[PDB]
Amino acid sequence: LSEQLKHCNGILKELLSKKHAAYAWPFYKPVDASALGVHDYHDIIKHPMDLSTVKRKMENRDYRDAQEFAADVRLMFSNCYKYNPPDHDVVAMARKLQDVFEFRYAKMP
Ligand SMILES: CCNC(=O)[C@H](C)[C@@H]1N=C(c2ccc(Cl)cc2)c2ccc(OC)cc2-n2c(C)nnc21
Ligand SMILES: C[C@H](O)COC[C@H](C)O
Ligand SMILES: [Cl-]
Repeated sequence: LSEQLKHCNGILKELLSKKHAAYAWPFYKPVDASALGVHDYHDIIKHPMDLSTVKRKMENRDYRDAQEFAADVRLMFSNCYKYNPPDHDVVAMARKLQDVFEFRYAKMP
């Protein structure tokens, strides 16, 4: 990994850590639309994303730079904001996790 990608990996590890689990947990694995009963999810969300997918991509060296990584993390949040009403509990969780993400991403070397 490049130096900037190492910082990205550090952020990813933090997003997945116990420190943030109270609001990060919905983002750990791909949304299971059937399990959640949200039978319109894949009509609304054309490009699903979640932290396990970002992690696999990082491990496989799929991201060529920090910008590509950030676009995926942001896509994950955006999907949450697109599908759910803005007053929803899961949206509040997304906003909190995104605050953690954006502030640390801003500290990129
Ligand atoms: C109909 C209610 N809305 C949903 O079920 C969402 C599709 C779902 N809500 C939730 C959700 C709803 C309420 C609370 Cl307090 C936390 C998460 C959700 C739950 C589990 C999960 O993976 C295991 C992913 C979730 N998620 C993400 C991420 N983005 N949207 C959701
Ligand atoms: C809550 C907004 O959707 C994302 O805000 C990011 C800011 C760094 O908290
Ligand atoms: Cl972006």
